[PDB]
Amino acid sequence: SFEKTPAIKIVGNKFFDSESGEQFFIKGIAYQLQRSGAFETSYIDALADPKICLRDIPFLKMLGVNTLRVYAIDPTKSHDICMEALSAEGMYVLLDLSEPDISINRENPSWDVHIFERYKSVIDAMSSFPNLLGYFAGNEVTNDHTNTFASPFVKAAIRDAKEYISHSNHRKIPVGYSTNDDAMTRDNLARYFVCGDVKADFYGINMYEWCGYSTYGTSGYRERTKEFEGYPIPVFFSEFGCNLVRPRPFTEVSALYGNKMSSVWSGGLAYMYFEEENEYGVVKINDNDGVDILPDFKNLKKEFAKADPKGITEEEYLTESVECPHIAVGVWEANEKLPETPDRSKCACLDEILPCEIVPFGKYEEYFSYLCSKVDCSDILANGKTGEYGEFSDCSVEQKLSLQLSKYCIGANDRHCPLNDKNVYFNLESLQPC
Ligand SMILES: OC[C@H]1O[C@@H](O[C@@H]2[C@@H](O)[C@H](O[C@@H]3[C@@H](O)[C@H](n4cc(COCc5ccccc5)nn4)O[C@H](CO)[C@H]3O)O[C@H](CO)[C@H]2O)[C@H](O)[C@@H](O)[C@@H]1O
Ligand SMILES: OC[C@H]1O[C@@H](O[C@@H]2[C@@H](O)[C@H](O[C@@H]3[C@@H](O)[C@H](O)O[C@H](CO)[C@H]3O)O[C@H](CO)[C@H]2O)[C@H](O)[C@@H](O)[C@@H]1O
Repeated sequence: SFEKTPAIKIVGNKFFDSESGEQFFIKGIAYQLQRSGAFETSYIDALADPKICLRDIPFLKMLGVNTLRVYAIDPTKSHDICMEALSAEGMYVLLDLSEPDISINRENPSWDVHIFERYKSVIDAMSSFPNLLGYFAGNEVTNDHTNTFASPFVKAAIRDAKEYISHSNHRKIPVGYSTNDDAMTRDNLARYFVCGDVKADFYGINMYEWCGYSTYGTSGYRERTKEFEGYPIPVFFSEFGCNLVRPRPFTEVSALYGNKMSSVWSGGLAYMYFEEENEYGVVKINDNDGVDILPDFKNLKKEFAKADPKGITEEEYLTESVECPHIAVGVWEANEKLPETPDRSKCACLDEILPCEIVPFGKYEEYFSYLCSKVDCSDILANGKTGEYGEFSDCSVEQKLSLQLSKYCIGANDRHCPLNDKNVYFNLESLQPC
């Protein structure tokens, strides 16, 4: 049963409970365990392990949260036990689609079949749960003025995740984005993710401006609130909780759910539940795997308990595309033109028909540098500044390298692929006459 968590929907720039019609405010906390050859995932999935999640939900109940942010799940595992247990306490989940080893690389951005398959796998694993609030299609991909050209790839991912969900039988769970708070890029990022024909469904900011006993005016919260007034999609703090002054008083919570900010922001999520040698936890898991409550816990609890955001209703709220930021060198370099939807069938054709292949199972930079001096690699390049995306730039890195290696076609016709490496092999399927 999911009776205590009706699905949340979006109308305009606010979240609403689909049954009651009351505005939904996120009162959240991040919930994600870390690890301190390859028979286990690098990330830990607490929502796939009942002994972990059922230990912590009682403490999450005491905190008074209605939402968790989860950064990584293992889509091959079941999550029904933990998601139902969360639902029984009225708790929702915001979930990143990416994971540390399968994300849009801000240093070399691509939007390809490998990353898209990850996103699809998470969507298909988690979309049956009414308490899945929303998906993040990226987290702080562009994070300063040197990598703004990564953002078109994130917008493509938003578009394609939304389209995949639309064409599925699933509930149309919204897909948004989580950004950082770099002064020189933040305004352009916010506009970019609602500009043109593709829009984020909601916008999370990882917000650490309020440290210690600050105020609405002095923290920067007032200027942020004025900046986001009239923003066309729901906006909230996807992280908060500056730890400069400890124990964290969390007095930002009073501002966030007060009358000035509650008309603009849809709440936020504290970072985070677990203490991981970083002074950001509200609990520490001891050597006996038990929960030890830390000094921050009582302050966050008291602040969430006192918070009482005066929202509006769905019916009372109900009673011209925005221009993308212009390009300026060294400032904003995200083209409005987005890469195409990654095509698994076209890229799977390369696995079938190419004479020379390379298995995945340092070498990429060396072999791309080598091969792209011998053949034209334009067809696998993707440029988010200029909006030029090669025909096969949506294929996996190994497919891309295999294409260039095959482009063999020297013309010896002797099944000897022109690259010395154990991962290189001649594909016998290429001989069989998409
Ligand atoms: O796309 C982009 C990239 O994404 C990286 O992967 C990120 C990965 O870096 C990110 O890590 C977050 C991480 O960003 C987040 N976090 C929060 C904090 C608190 O920050 C305090 C702080 C705040 C401001 C200033 C100083 C300090 N520190 N880390 O913590 C959670 C849980 O502990 C981590 O899962 O999680 C995302 C979702 O799983 C991944 O997509 C990739 O590794 C990579 O190649 C790819 O360029
Ligand atoms: O500079 C790049 C960096 O920006 C970070 O966001 C900053 C905030 O960290 C900063 O917060 C200040 C507090 O640290 C300080 O104690 O109080 C003052 C107000 O009295 C705060 O301004 O504020 C600036 C301007 O709003 C933000 O840009 C990002 O979190 C980080 O991702 C980025 O690398």
